[PDB]
Amino acid sequence: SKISEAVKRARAAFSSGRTRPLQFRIQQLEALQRLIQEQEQELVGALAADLHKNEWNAYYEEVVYVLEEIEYMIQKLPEWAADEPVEKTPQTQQDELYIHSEPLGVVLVIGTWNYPFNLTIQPMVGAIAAGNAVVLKPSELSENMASLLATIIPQYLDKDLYPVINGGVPETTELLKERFDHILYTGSTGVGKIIMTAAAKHLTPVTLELGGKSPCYVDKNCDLDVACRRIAWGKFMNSGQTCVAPDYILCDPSIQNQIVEKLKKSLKEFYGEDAKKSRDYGRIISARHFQRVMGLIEGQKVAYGGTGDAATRYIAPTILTDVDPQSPVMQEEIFGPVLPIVCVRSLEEAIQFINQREKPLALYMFSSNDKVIKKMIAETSSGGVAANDVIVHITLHSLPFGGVGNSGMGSYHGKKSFETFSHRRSCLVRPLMNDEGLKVRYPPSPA
Amino acid sequence: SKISEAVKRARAAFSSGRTRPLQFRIQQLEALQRLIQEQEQELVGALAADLHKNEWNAYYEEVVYVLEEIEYMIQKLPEWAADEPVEKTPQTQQDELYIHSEPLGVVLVIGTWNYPFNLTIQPMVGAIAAGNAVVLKPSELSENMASLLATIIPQYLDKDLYPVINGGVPETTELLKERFDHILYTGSTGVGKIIMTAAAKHLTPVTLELGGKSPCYVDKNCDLDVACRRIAWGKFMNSGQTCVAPDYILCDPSIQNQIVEKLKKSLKEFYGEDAKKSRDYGRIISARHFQRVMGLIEGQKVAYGGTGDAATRYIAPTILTDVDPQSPVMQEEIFGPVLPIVCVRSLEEAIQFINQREKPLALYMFSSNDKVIKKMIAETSSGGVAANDVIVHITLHSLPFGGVGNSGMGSYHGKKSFETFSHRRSCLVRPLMNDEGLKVRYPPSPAKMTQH
Ligand SMILES: *CCC(=O)c1ccccc1
Ligand SMILES: *CCC(=O)c1ccccc1
Ligand SMILES: [K+]
Ligand SMILES: [K+]
Ligand SMILES: [K+]
Ligand SMILES: [K+]
Repeated sequence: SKISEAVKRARAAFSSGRTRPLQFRIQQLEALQRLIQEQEQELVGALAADLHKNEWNAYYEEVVYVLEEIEYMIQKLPEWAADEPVEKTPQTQQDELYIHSEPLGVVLVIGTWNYPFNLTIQPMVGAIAAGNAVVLKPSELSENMASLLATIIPQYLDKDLYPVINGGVPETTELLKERFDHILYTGSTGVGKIIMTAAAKHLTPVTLELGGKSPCYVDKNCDLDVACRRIAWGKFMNSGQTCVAPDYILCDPSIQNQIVEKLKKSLKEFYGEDAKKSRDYGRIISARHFQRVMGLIEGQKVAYGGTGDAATRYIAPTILTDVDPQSPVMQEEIFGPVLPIVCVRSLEEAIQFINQREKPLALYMFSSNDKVIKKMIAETSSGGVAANDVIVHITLHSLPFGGVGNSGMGSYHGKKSFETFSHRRSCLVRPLMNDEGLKVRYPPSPA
Repeated sequence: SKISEAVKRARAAFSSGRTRPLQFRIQQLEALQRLIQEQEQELVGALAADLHKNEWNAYYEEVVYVLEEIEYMIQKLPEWAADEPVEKTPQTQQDELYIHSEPLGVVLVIGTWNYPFNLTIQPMVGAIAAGNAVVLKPSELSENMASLLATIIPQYLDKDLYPVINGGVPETTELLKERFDHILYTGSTGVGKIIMTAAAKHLTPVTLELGGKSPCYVDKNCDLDVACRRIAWGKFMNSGQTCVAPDYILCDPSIQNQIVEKLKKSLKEFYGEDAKKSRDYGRIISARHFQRVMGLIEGQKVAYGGTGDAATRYIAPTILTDVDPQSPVMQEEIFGPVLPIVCVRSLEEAIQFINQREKPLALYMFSSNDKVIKKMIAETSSGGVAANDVIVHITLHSLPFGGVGNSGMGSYHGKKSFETFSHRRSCLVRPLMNDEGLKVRYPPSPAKMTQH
């Protein structure tokens, strides 16, 4: 099949030794830098057509992070790839002890549709840096970006080492029968199970970046003008379609109306009276997701928004009040511009609420009390945490990005990408010289 | 069921918060140190009955490494558990950025039979240190150690947090239906697939310490006296039943006879003329495995040994020469005191030989040439590597132990155990004050574009 042949060529190219010299890997990363620069308009056009992004947010909410990653990895690659001496003991003073990093082989990156450039190429950057061949499967739901990458990736990168696999669910299923040395998947919790099950057939390690409802706790006595502007920004970017969007708010009932008012104020600053006319507001990816998100508004109290246009997949920025935690909008990851407010009567109740649910990819808290922040972190578990902001923690080179429990396993970004896509091999090198300190180990044992 | 209740109690005890303070973790670890001290004779007795171990090798080839791990983790725990500040950026200079470590919850450790104390308890030590409840499933093949641990673990450790699950494969299958937050499994490549598949149903991360044939390349130009003594020691300890035993030798045909000779020389110093009479030589674990290992001698050219005793499951230390790489003894992990010598014409043929097979848990090479060592490491892949010795690389606090490919995924020992059994959670904590610098990110975006 075309899939088998593509994987076979990538494997043969890897086994030839082509990717081992750092110079080769840097040449490929520099080719990706050129692709991003030369194809800027085409990348913007694809993201506009798929998700209703514009020239500015295509770059500053997505493409720029890929560039930052490439530049950082080129800079640090020689240091990261070096053999790493480790601590000795008195019995190992004459020995060499070190960690050797080496590629895994052929890595599969399965992209997702909501940041279809970042969530295909930023993982690929790390896997190239670690000296692997990298097969890419873009998501079919972001059709324009999938077609674009199929054209431009082989225009810039080694055609055998870094193939793009076209198609949808059937093609992904076929692809998952091939033997890889690592799979990174971004997407849903339920499909993550399917990936890990396919991986098990070949004992392939996985990085799974999955889902959940990222809670956003807002403390009673904090600056709500600042908090709500930050929350609105991260909730409503990409029309709510972000893995670490603050999915819902937990707050004391006494501040619910203040939160509604300040969210509305910020939404109007950001997108105007009619968000459908804002160049900065996105659209839902597909008809199925549009219907799904609209359905989550049914039965709810709408404090703002609550309308949509099916033809162009616009959903007005929507705020829901006094939400029942058992209702549909509180029983699945929203992935859309619908923000429910659930009342809780204390920090302790908020912590209980979070802990009774599955572990989220992100947990957020807004408070000017550092003790509240530390308590909530200490007593909960989530992939990552931001206090007094949203989103930003997954963009930093020094903070590995990943989930826990149903939000996933493993992590990447920066140095962690290099480690994730390498095997770190423990090495002991001894002199081949008779040693008297060793003789105690050999039989016969002493009485 | 008994299984469902044990897991339910462990989960509830974890949820009570009792494992979170370091004081409690250290107490439990100190309870294991007491167990090892107070139960010294009972442990030797179990290993003697299971594997024909004695008081010396029970300790220095197994139990001591658990003790060293406990002592090391107790001393380092506060540092390891501390929030870990990370590098800032100009944009985050006024924020706090750090990695927060926290337990995963309930960890399952599935033991194996060949080092049935170390390969049950050493993983447990790490999982305890990271603040988890830990359910243990010992291997039934080491029956005496399995029954001893079910008795003594609850005598020393918290009863609800650290239960022992009895039984064989049916019970392990039932146990694997329960929901854990991590599973560590030591055993076979085949069964690792089954474990990872069961784990997927709850998105449970796995550490799989699996198998393969660890090759041992011997350079023409090296000191064969020193080399072969080291090889013999690693190969024949525990009657060959070690995950990182040097499984087979690759050598130039011009040195095969010298290798046979020096191996024989060391075997006689170790165990005498008749290894059946040595208190230091083990026995095969089970009838099933005795029959399997003996089958691997069939149709082979025997240079030394080659006989066994079904009644005592003794297999004489056996060396095979000019072995066909396609023959049974070269097509499965031996896990027995049968050492095939496979001929190669060069280092380059050895590298290709190794690369055409599945990635082994350990790779060994004997050579006084630095360039030979560097090149073999550069051009192959294995869990870990030792040059000029065997076994010892998995006994050091600073060298994580684990496989790659069919030999496994993940690793543990020392700090790596703490990391493996924790979730490492990235945290950004910003001040909640107006920051002019953030306003760039808010819509509306600028209506004109500028250079990037
Ligand atoms: C899941 C990660 C994600 O959606 C993302 C990527 C890049 C920038 C922001 C968010
Ligand atoms: C697989 C690990 C193993 O058999 C071992 C443990 C401790 C010492 C030697 C070998
Ligand atoms: K309501
Ligand atoms: K001795
Ligand atoms: K630390
Ligand atoms: K602005």
